[PDB]
Amino acid sequence: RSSSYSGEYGSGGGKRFSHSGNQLDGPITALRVRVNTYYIVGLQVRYGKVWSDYVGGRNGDLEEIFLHPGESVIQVSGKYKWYLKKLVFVTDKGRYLSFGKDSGTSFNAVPLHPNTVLRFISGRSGSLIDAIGLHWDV
Ligand SMILES: C[C@@H](O[C@H]1O[C@H](CO)[C@@H](O)[C@H](O)[C@@H]1O)[C@H](N)C(=O)O
Ligand SMILES: [Cl-]
Ligand SMILES: [Cl-]
Repeated sequence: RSSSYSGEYGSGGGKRFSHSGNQLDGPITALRVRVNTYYIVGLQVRYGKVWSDYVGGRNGDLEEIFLHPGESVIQVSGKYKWYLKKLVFVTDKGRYLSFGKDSGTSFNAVPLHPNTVLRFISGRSGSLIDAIGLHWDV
């Protein structure tokens, strides 16, 4: 078994979402995070050349970061209360892609199995991001 799951980080509000089928389009190539004053509003992840369907609300500013070719996320940390507040994506190229506000319950996600990276994300959303889950695989 190479696959592993980190989470669920957050509360049980909003509605379930999963990017489980999105991993077929390719590896994670870019990240979109909408963030307001306190919370993380929305999430959107680019798998290969295809962007996922947007999950979350509209009340916030969009932040977009493209990843280098062959660069994959190897650690995910962040903070939350009832809703997700912070996200930091650590890549194998030694980059720390930080989004959101530095306040709340901390978490630090690492892959359980050898040589595995972040392949897709899941969680709960509504008008904000209620919870996030990290899925690791080869
Ligand atoms: C307060 C908020 O409610 C929506 O968004 C939250 C956070 O994403 C969810 O927990 C709720 O289930 C709901 O979808 C809106 N401002 C609202 O009043 O609808
Ligand atoms: Cl699960
Ligand atoms: Cl697209």
